[PDB]
Amino acid sequence: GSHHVVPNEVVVQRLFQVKGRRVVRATEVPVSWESFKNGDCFILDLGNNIHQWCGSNSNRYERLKATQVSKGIRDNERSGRARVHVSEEGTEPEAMLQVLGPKPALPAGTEDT
Ligand SMILES: [Ca+2]
Ligand SMILES: [Ca+2]
Ligand SMILES: [Cl-]
Ligand SMILES: [Cl-]
Repeated sequence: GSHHVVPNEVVVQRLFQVKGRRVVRATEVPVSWESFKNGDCFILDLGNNIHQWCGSNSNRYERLKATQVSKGIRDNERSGRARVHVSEEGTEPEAMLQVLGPKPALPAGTEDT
């Protein structure tokens, strides 16, 4: 047509919360800094790139599991064809700030149960 004014679709994005005391679960949550808590880990899946983030008060078990979830998306869902970027509070890649916007101060979240 003569005039193309409708925005194109952008790549699907997902965010997982990686949380637990010793039984650690990955739960899909809304893609927003409001999902983030400094007590847990988060996996921001941007398709060809996956951002693995752990908070300063995340526990060992969560950090281990975050590695498994990112690798698992890459390997089981992307056929190995994706880049994992590991970051932490305050070291987030620009690509993650582009998606989530400027980073606010983050709360601790709920104790793991
Ligand atoms: Ca936690
Ligand atoms: Ca705790
Ligand atoms: Cl056209
Ligand atoms: Cl990177």
